[PDB]
Amino acid sequence: GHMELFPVELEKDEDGLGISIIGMGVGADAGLEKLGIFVKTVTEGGAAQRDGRIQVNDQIVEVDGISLVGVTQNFAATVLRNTKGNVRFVIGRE
Repeated sequence: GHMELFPVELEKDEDGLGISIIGMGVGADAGLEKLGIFVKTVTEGGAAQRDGRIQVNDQIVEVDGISLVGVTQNFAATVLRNTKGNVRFVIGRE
């Protein structure tokens, strides 16, 4: 396939996302080996799993324009915490 870097402007609740990430440096094998921040969990539905474009098996490339390409789970969890209702998840996946 092709790695689609896609923007997802999610319209979440006033709480936020209620999602979780996982920091696991991806041994991409290709040589690039990008950020290993995958989505760990998502809220039971909210508007995220009820949105449909975003998944719990995806990988956070850039949220809110913060470009967390190569960060730890601390950084990433912070980003997905700092978010509000309207979030621009620029996730990229094949």
